[PDB]
Amino acid sequence: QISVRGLAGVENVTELKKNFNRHLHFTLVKDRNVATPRDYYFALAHTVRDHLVGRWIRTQQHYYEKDPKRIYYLSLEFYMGRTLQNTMVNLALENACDEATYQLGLDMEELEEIEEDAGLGNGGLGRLAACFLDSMATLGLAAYGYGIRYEFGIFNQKICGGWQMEEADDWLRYGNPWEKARPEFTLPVHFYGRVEHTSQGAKWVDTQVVLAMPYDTPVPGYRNNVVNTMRLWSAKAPNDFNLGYIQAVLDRNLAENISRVLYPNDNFFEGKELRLKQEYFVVAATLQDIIRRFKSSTNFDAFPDKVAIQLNDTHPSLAIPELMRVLVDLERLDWDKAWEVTVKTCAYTNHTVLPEALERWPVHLLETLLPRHLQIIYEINQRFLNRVAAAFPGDVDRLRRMSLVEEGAVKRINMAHLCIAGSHAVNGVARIHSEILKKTIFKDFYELEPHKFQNKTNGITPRRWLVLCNPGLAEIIAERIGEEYISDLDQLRKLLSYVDDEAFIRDVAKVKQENKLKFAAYLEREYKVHINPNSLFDVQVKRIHEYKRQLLNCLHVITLYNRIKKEPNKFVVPRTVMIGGKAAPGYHMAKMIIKLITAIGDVVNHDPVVGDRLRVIFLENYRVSLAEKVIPAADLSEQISTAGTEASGTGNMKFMLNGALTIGTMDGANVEMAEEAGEENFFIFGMRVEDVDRLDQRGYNAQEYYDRIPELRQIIEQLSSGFFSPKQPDLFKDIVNMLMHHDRFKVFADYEEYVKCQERVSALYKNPREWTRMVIRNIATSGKFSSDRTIAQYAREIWGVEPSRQRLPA
Amino acid sequence: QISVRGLAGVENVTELKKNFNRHLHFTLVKDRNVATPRDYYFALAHTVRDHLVGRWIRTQQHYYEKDPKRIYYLSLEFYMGRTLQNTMVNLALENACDEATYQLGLDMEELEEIEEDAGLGNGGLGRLAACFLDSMATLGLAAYGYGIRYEFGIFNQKICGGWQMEEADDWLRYGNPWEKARPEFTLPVHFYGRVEHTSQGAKWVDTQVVLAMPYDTPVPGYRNNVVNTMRLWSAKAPNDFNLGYIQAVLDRNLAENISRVLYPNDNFFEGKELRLKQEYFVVAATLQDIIRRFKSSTNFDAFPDKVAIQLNDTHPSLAIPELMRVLVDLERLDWDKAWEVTVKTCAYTNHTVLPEALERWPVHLLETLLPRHLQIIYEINQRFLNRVAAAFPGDVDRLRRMSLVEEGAVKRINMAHLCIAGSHAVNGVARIHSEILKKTIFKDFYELEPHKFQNKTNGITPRRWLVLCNPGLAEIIAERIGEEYISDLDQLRKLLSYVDDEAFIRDVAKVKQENKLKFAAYLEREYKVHINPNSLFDVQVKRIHEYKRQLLNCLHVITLYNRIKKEPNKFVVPRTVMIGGKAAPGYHMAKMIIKLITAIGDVVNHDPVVGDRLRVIFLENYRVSLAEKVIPAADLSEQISTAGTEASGTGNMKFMLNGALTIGTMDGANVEMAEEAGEENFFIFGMRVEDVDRLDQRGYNAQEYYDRIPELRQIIEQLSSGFFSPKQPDLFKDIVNMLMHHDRFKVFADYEEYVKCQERVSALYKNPREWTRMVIRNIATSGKFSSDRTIAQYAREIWGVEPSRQRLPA
Ligand SMILES: O=C(O)c1ccc2cc(-c3n[nH]c([C@@H]4O[C@H](CO)[C@@H](O)[C@H](O)[C@H]4O)n3)ccc2c1
Ligand SMILES: O=C(O)c1ccc2cc(-c3n[nH]c([C@@H]4O[C@H](CO)[C@@H](O)[C@H](O)[C@H]4O)n3)ccc2c1
Ligand SMILES: *Cc1c(COP(=O)(O)O)cnc(C)c1O
Ligand SMILES: *Cc1c(COP(=O)(O)O)cnc(C)c1O
Repeated sequence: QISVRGLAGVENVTELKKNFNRHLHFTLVKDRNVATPRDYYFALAHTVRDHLVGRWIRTQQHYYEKDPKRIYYLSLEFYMGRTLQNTMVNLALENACDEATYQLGLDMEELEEIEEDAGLGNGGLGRLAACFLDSMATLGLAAYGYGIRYEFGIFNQKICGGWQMEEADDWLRYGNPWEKARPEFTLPVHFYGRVEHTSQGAKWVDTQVVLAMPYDTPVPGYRNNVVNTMRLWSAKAPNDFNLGYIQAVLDRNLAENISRVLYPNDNFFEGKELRLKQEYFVVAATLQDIIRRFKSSTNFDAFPDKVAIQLNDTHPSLAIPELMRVLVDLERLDWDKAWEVTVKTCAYTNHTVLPEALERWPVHLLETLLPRHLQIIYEINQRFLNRVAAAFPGDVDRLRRMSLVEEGAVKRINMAHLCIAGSHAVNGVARIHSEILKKTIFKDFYELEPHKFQNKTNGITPRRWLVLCNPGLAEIIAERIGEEYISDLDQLRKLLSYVDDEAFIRDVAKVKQENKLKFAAYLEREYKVHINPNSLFDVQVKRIHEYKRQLLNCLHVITLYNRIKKEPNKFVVPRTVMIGGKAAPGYHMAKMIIKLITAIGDVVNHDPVVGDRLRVIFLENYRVSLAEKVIPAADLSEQISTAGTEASGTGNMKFMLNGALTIGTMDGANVEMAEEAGEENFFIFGMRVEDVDRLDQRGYNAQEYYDRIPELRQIIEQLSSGFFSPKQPDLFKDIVNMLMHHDRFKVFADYEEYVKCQERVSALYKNPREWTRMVIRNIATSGKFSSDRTIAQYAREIWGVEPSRQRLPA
Repeated sequence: QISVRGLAGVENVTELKKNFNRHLHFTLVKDRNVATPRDYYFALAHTVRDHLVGRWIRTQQHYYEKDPKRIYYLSLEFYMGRTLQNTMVNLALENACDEATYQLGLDMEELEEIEEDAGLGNGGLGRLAACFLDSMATLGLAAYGYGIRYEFGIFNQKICGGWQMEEADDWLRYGNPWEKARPEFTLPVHFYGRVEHTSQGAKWVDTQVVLAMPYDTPVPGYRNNVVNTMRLWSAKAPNDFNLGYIQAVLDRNLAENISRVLYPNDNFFEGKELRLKQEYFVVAATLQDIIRRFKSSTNFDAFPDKVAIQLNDTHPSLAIPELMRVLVDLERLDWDKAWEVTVKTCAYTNHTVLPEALERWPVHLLETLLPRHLQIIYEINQRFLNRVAAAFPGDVDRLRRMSLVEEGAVKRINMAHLCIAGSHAVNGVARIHSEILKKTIFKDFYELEPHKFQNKTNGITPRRWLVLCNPGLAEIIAERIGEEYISDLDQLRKLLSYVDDEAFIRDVAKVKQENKLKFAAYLEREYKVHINPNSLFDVQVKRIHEYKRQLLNCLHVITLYNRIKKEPNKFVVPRTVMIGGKAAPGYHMAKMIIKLITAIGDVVNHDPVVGDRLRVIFLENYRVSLAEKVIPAADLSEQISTAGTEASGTGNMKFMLNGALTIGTMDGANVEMAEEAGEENFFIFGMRVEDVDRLDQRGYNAQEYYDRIPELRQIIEQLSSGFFSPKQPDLFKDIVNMLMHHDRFKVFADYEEYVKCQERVSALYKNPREWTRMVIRNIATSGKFSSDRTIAQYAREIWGVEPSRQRLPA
């Protein structure tokens, strides 16, 4: 049908049909009389999987023969979403599979909707890992993602009476056709025990053993026949575990709970023992696998020439002392040599500066669970502080600030300090964030070792986030500038030559309108809600957190409602305001924010005077597959975190690539997006980082804003008095009290500029031609935000390897 | 190579090779450079599985179209063993697969040894269910086996310092290629709650729900292209289960524990709540599936014309009140009509008379777990006793003896009484056992309803238990009388015409000698033990239980040792005495018996005066795959239970078919085996049932035997004084005390006759020609003990269906 989806040749279509029928019969054990739609989905998935396996085997053989430096990306989260369509895109099979299934009397889009998201992450951090795997394969790097195969991923969100309810995400219930269990590479992981000191050195003895069983998932690159591996570990009890008899077998569940469930926190450190076990489990299994692969080509001097380990925040920070443990205790390297190898092998990426997100583990927990690792950490600390003291003699407060060990009621280990000490490179994830690291939280470390500190601005894969989710846009671009941009996104700059082309302007606007109609129809069918598709689609989708300021958006929505009620017969640009995202189950204020959004919706959506001029919709169960539907349909992207809090953001980039304009603060990657597009093509408002600092020095007093802004005062009175909760008048008192007295994120301070800026958005939307010209200027300058650019920078500047766009043979 | 293994045609061999390579590449994702032997096993299993699926689909379609009466065999145990070789035998693929694998450079026998036993039973009861499934498919019955998919089957037995240690049987660790998950037929099962009485009738409300997910395994018939289904249920928590958040997800394990592990008891009722949950789980899921299939062809009058439910002991006895519950509470049938349907649908097979094996559930457990079922049981009881009182007016003691409710400190439900009341047929499993049922434990029931009571003597499948495990014997038989006997075992009678044929005598003896050499070599390789293969192989393999009298065998072994020590330079027929079997983990005396056997071995096997004249070997981890190796190698089969205790036995039959002579009591099916072969061709000894009864009336006094038999007294003194446990002199005091004062199974009473009978065995073994002639007379008359004969009798006399040997089209 459309060119970017590839060729549907007669021989390919015939072969796919015959393999589809083969899998239906032999793999699924069904015929066409009893087959369900889910059976047809599986028959297609197995058919497509067959095209991966030859390439997967050949890729891994190629790495064995050439022995390149291997890159190991360690993460507690990989937010993969669905695999079927992405695999077809990367193998150039989409049109052929569409035709094959069409000839069999089936609709491939319907079959795609049956697949479960692999929801093994919380949001941006986990999704970044997934984009990165795609880019590493597309750039021909010998890369492996290592994580945990959680039985239950991020919870499914239901809304009941306007409140979030959680249910378990039993994503493996029907099977996962993409993974391959590799029980033969099962490895032991040790916990508890104690340390014995012999004449041979230290020995970690009397431990409890849990087995780590790997499951491998293929990661195809874009049309280059490279298929890399994501290896995820699952916890298994040994067969003699606890071995009355029946209880001993039932108690195997205690060991196997390590891989049972993803902790559903975003930017919040809980400090639970089970989480620490997960972190060690992934590190310990991964490092043994790394060392095994290294030996199967004594001389650990070459280890950093053959191995790079990238730590995705501090969650796998135990890799540093575990590598030391293996090299010193088991391989018998001297301490100094082991440390040289460790530092040259490891690099650390920081993804947040929020104090509540930083991992600080109590010493008593580490002492019980990982006694040898605690000894190694103390020795690392003593040697590190010896260097600090030599560089800054007499600066005793610096020694306490830089220590890996924090004093207090409970002593804790600061895992970020450990990562900096044991890594040859430390990076932030957007220019402003990397600068904040050097100026504030890691200032002392930057002064000791300035050469370590780098920036690597985040990116997104244009395969999933343009070609897959928005084929109509991909196609109209390809008609003008060809297909090369899909693996070289900088080529989108060529679209600046079409900003005054009437045909291109029309086509850009038509694709958006089609995506809006398709999304409006999705909302009616799956959720029985009716929206005006000629309205401006104003979208804020991301996890619910005070720093992301969904509350500021709520204040604007109420403002627009109150303005309509005051002058009902005045024209206003119609909007559909859509907010979605999950709250962590223990985060009370986040749950109250969800309830506020649905309560505003209950009033606004049923007021006959408003009509279809304003609708407020809470999008339930926001996840990767829903992002693929709503992002292409958006007109306005809300990126409104308090300056200095969103380390980068990546949703911002997805919206830019898909033809939405951005309203946002000068935070994270928003700064660089505005720089690339031109500030005149971005709706920038609010305090800069420097203005937030100036308010903090004087002291933030929310009452001042309340006193001076009548429109704001009206909203707070409506919230307090029960206007949005008539049956429960005090329902929102916690929200009002927080805004008025304890607001760390200064919602009222940006209210006036935000509302004024929103008025400018409305003004531009009334001139469709000029709106669309501005959109073109955004799409055309989005090239920098390809994760292919990001990964090429990590490769050259951190890992010491050269990317390649060359194809392996088919 | 050998004819009974089928044809190896060039086209078949070529096709198997190409599919093997296809599965290695696409299914397993390996090439020949990295493939392990386990990978080759899986590639072969998938290749053979492909030949089943066309037949499986066609068989189930055929039943849908013809709508025959369906037979549902309900069991808590299916002791299947390995599937690969059995599948090849039943599809006539064995020689073709041997050739195909040979051409690929692989040894198929080595690959067969990689497969795990499906150990989902304890012993005879579970294995009988497996033989029965094979016979039902071979006889073309529309039959389904329904059970539980235990995650952990019967434990793996290790012997450490002569003691049994248990380890978990993690049989699913590498995957099971034979099963197919059917998550689409998942059904809810209810527990706890309470009963509400409305004007519409009773309602069971406020229940906890567990989901039952079915896994289907194909059951191929012998060369008839019929493939039936074994459906096993696995427990799953619903997604809203317990829905802080993390603990709620972890606590899903409480529901899922229902299918976690097989209770490892043989003939011993423990009475644990988890076991009751297992029993209801299997019944409730199965009955819904049955009713669904019945409706998918209001009128339950035809239900018993389309459905038969066979209850394998009382373990699924809750099927009776569950069927009543569904018909009365949900379908709104009147009680009397529902009862008529239930009785005509259900039939009960009893497999034991031991008092400690009979299920008697406390009322307080049923009241909490299954409150509606308890109400229905009480109503069944009241109506049943009303009939008893009308038939035997004034007989108040009969009313108390026959009640389903037993009075006492704790009130209990007698599940056997429930099964008799609610079934149209009740059978025992050997003639003597069925007679015991009518004369003793069910005498009252027999007097009320004599027409209900039947016999169905047990059998074994000649596919697994001759063709598969002893191809050399199958072949030499086929050379004389053709292949038809494999599905018509009565044809073995034709071998009586060869009892004086010198060539046949030679061949029978040669096959035994080959099997003995092969087994002697297996023992050296896997267990580092050396045996004389010219010795008489004296074998007792079965679960360890006081009633089976492994202790009587021990007394004979010590007797032979003491006789050698007394006259070292006298000739004695050399023996290798092999004893194997598992003890239930909580059964202390059974564990002590294992320790005694290994302790006797420690003395006997290292005495230089004995030499290779006597060896005592404990065969570790006895299970179906070990039975297939040792049974063909045996000369003497030990079947020495106290008369009246072994309901049938089936190991006895396996040994008879494979060319061993039997030493045994007139117990269970031993009576019928002796009748078929002629008493002159059997080594019968000991008390008959009537003699045991006479001793019980006078009172058993073990001291009398001790006082009168010097050889017995010497053994007891050796045990007591520490001769077999020099480091721990009192180790065996519990055994001595039991034998002398509390022996329910009268070991000393059969000692003299047993030893004398063993002397006659030795005498015959010295004349190989006459030994072999007697063997031929046993093999030739073993036809009655085919499970095909057993199943044909159930079909005609209980289920009301006609067996068929006709082939479905290929
Ligand atoms: O469960 C926990 O203990 C825990 C603790 C901290 C956590 C921090 C994060 C986390 N830190 N930074 C992040 C996000 O990472 C993205 C990719 O670079 C950034 O675009 C985004 O601005 C940032 O908020 N997520 C996620 C889960 C966590 C879970
Ligand atoms: O775990 C329990 O509660 C429990 C209770 C009773 C049990 C009884 C048996 C059981 N009863 N009879 C049997 C065996 O069934 C075979 C097939 O008909 C007979 O050949 C054999 O003589 C008999 O002992 N096993 C098995 C497991 C049990 C488990
Ligand atoms: C991209 C993405 C995120 C991150 O969005 P931000 O606006 O950068 O927080 C979160 N969740 C999902 C499902 C995503 O696809
Ligand atoms: C046949 C068999 C049994 C039953 O043997 P009996 O001697 O009848 O108790 C027990 N276990 C296994 C593994 C079997 O094959």
